Amino acid sequence: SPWFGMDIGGTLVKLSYFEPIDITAEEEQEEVESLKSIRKYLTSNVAYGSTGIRDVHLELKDLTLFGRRGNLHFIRFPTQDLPTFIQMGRDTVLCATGGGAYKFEKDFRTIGNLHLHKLDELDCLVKGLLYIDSVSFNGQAECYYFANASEPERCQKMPFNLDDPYPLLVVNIGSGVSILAVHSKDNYKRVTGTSLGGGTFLGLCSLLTGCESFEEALEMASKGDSTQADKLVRDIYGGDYERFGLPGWAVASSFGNMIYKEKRESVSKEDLARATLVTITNNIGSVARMCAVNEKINRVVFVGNFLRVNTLSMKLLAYALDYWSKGQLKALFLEHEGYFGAVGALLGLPNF
Amino acid sequence: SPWFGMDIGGTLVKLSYFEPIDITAEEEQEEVESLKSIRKYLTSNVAYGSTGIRDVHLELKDLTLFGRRGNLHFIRFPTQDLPTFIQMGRDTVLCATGGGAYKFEKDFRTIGNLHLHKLDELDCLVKGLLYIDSVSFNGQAECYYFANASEPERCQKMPFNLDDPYPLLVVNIGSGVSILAVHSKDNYKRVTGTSLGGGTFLGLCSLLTGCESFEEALEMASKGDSTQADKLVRDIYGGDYERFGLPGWAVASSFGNMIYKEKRESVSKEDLARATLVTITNNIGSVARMCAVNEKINRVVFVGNFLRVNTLSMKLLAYALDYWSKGQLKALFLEHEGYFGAVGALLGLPNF
Ligand SMILES: Nc1ncnc2c1ncn2[C@@H]1O[C@H](COP(=O)(O)OP(=O)(O)NP(=O)(O)O)[C@@H](O)[C@H]1O
Ligand SMILES: Nc1ncnc2c1ncn2[C@@H]1O[C@H](COP(=O)(O)OP(=O)(O)NP(=O)(O)O)[C@@H](O)[C@H]1O
Ligand SMILES: O=C(Cc1ccc(C2CC2)cc1)N1CCN(c2ccc(Cl)nn2)CC1
Ligand SMILES: O=C(Cc1ccc(C2CC2)cc1)N1CCN(c2ccc(Cl)nn2)CC1
Ligand SMILES: [Mg+2]
Ligand SMILES: [Mg+2]
Repeated sequence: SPWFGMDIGGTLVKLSYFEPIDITAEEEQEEVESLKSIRKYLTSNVAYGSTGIRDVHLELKDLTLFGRRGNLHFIRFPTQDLPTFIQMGRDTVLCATGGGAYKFEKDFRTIGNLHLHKLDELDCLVKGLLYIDSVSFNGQAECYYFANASEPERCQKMPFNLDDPYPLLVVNIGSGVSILAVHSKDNYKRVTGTSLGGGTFLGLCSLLTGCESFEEALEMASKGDSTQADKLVRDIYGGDYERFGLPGWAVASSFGNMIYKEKRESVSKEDLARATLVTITNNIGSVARMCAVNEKINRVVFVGNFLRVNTLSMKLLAYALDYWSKGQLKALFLEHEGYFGAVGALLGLPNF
Repeated sequence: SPWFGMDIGGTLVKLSYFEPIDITAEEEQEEVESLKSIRKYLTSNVAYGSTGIRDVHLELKDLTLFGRRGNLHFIRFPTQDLPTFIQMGRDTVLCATGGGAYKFEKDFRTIGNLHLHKLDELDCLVKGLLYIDSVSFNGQAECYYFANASEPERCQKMPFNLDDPYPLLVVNIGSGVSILAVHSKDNYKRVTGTSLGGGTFLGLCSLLTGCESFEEALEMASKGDSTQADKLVRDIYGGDYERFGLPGWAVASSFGNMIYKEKRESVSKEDLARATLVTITNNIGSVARMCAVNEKINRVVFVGNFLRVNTLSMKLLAYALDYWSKGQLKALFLEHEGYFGAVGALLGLPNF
């Protein structure tokens, strides 16, 4: 049986697959052809069907897992296409997490003799995150931050050490947002969540601009000016609000300039995509900051796929967390950010 | 000189006017005709021009202020129309607060010999709130809550006593949101704010539905079903998320169902207005709850004009605060909610 871990989210399915590379001569003979076919299918293709993608750059090579050497692969596809995944599977012990492990439990059992083991979405996140950081990203740091995020001429990606990783505030930006406080390897809690997450960005963007993909939404946002839609402190005060240390450039009301018909008529779709991204990102950062202060944690790590190929939101989070916390909180990021649940599910395999 | 207090916000101008009713015989003779004309204009009309409105139901009658008996009147108009207000004024000591006291300072001084005194937007809010509650709403309570907000068959407006009003968390929902912690009559701080406020509701609603007024937006929202646009916990899990006590009906991703083209094509403008209102209101409630927990305050009062003629958002806030705090926080509301800054400005008059 192949070694998979699967995180079925509200939007994306994430799959971690361990490919053994220490296959001896006798082991190759005893391989059933269907097992050889899936290993060849998975390792010889980087696109699967029309919507599956292997993130080749994330591969962990020559990892020792469960006493065997192999490569750890990272694969994703839309949850909407899980039926075709299951159908392909019908013509193994599956550790699965995420809400879809429950929602589609009966669907997975249409695969004969398949054993589905459901694991909690946030236990898997914690164990997966701690594992990937512990084994490193092929010798490089898994964790990074943006040094000197206040000054754009100096702001640059730099590695960050998590060898004593506690305590830690984990902000999981998926369809929505879950916020976790991790005090030890076995002591963590979901502090709260917010429903203004990646699905809000993509859903509002699609309604406002007609964009057809996450990447197109980000491409529109990179070209826009959010201040065409947003009402700033200086639009209300004429400048800074000195008394409470609010700079004139801070957003006082997101989309607040859209109450005027003449401004709605001159705003571009790119401006609206950027205002949607800025609105969602700032709100996540603000909620993360309040939770950090309440939990007495100064290390805030952001994960989930809202931030994949999304440097605008990462830099916005880095700069805002540092600015609004007066330098007391650090925004941290991880290279394998969308995949920790799928990895943690895979790690549950010896328990079955 | 007439006794005004004025709060010039990003969206609305709020004006409090004290009409003396103990005008003696000699005092009437010494009245300059222009002063008589403005008192008659203000008291004989409830609509001023095309956009000014006197909120007659809020009037405080037979109030003793600055040693005189009179009626306190509450008037509002869009900040966009302040030029016509100033122009009417050109063809007095003005205590003014809000951002527009700074932004339009030079405009007010086009009125000959007028003395403009700027006062801080949040000092005025605190002093105005404490004053109105102290004098009562013509003998009725100024403060109210929704009793038994968990059960709709029982949920009803009930008076609430603020005679020892400290400590208090004040949530000012205007264009944006300011959150204040009030520890004493002279000890208060702005804890934080959020830019997802009333202007976001109105701006997004206008973009999404084409509505032309705040009231039309609320009317559309009353007819919609936000779950057509929002992705719920049960859409992701198939039911409750038991492990972390998340009910199936909770919103996991606001507008998160709008990532699917077929759902964007079947959603109604009413559904989108309701999803906008629900999204903004829940986020305000969530931010208010985190601040309350951090400040160790269990009384949360919501003010600002986002909640005027907006019972949907008030009940949503009442129910959500009680549910998510497991009954530890009470949502409180005030009858004069949009006007406390304007009242507090008026109260600054003896200092000049
Ligand atoms: N190719 C993509 N397709 C869709 N969304 C994408 C894509 N790439 C990035 N995203 C973003 O990533 C978000 C989903 O992130 P993800 O961490 O996979 O959440 P999820 O697990 O599917 N949902 P959840 O059930 O709340 O945990 C989307 O809302 C988008 O903002
Ligand atoms: N007639 C109205 N016109 C416009 N907005 C209205 C109206 N009635 C209610 N509102 C709502 O009330 C909000 C403005 O509330 P208000 O408390 O007056 O803020 P403000 O003081 O003008 N802005 P701010 O500078 O942030 O304090 C708007 O964003 C709407 O959501
Ligand atoms: O966590 C969430 C939302 C959510 C996010 C992600 C997921 C992922 C796991 C699938 C689920 C749910 N919420 C709890 C707190 N909320 C409020 C609302 C009002 C008040 Cl006053 N307070 N809190 C908002 C809802
Ligand atoms: O108060 C505000 C917004 C605001 C609201 C109302 C007004 C009224 C007075 C005119 C002004 C400003 N903000 C401070 C905290 N913000 C963040 C952002 C990111 C992070 Cl990480 N943290 N905090 C958001 C902005
Ligand atoms: Mg997820
Ligand atoms: Mg205001």
